[PDB]
Amino acid sequence: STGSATTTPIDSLDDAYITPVQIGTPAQTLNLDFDTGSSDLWVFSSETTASEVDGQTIYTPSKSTTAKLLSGATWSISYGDGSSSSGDVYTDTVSVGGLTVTGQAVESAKKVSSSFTEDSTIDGLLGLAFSTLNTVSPTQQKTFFDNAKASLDSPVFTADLGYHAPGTYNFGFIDTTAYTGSITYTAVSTKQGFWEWTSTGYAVGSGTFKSTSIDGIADTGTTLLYLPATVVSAYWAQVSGAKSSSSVGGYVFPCSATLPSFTFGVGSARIVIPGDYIDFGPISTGSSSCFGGIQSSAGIGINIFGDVALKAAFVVFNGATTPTLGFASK
Repeated sequence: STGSATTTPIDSLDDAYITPVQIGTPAQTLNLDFDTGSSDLWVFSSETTASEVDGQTIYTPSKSTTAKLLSGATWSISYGDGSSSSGDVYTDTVSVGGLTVTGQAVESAKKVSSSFTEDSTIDGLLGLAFSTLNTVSPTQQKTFFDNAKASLDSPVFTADLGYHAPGTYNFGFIDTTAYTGSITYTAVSTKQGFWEWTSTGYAVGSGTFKSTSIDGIADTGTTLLYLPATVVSAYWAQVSGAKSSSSVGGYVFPCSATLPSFTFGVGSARIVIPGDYIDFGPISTGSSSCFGGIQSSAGIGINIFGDVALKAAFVVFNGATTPTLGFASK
């Protein structure tokens, strides 16, 4: 089997992407944030504290004839950005772009933190990291991809995120029309439960490539590119007027400035992030100070190849017995 779904930016800045997901019988369609950095499929629901729901579409398990309470199960998650949610668990039928999993754990939120309430466009998350990170207790549950894997034509999914435009998540096949050149595959460590890999280096604009190992995660659920402070400093030093603002919480730059591209290495291959992808607009409405899309990972404890990086590539998440990641230009 295969599936194919369009993913759409939630706003004009590509702060996140939402993909429609059918849950239950009859189908209830929710727009979920596909997150290769986590491993829980959780949704706003009829069980979510009323004051914490503000425009989201909810899953109502009592209206699904295929929903079954996962008795005794609870879940609770905290994300790198400080947000969190928790609740109980049902199993139900979940379909993405034509691909159907029966008995998928659907984690129903009883509580969500303010950032989730305040974002009316995201109805939940669909985790695509390794199932070892799943927070359901007492019995850890599998991701949608893990459940689908054996049925797929090939045990892979691909992320093809758009710049200021829709893109595509595919399951079970590689669309050879969706990228240029070849796909370069690189080793993955699953030891922390992430799609963790090692970039071979970077270049800033037309500068020479610096060969240096950068360990990080391919994370569709993180907006920006977070890299070591040395790398980030070298980038922003090429932007006139850029500075790191402690009050804002990262590098900002005058919108009148031209942003250089940023190149990262995948083996001997190179992915070029165009300068425009690194512009995240005014820090506040009407401000001439713009927020940068490449920021320091210092104090995150890991480097994160978030959407800024991934949207410059066609990315293969290969769930073969020994997982790997593939990157192509597009």
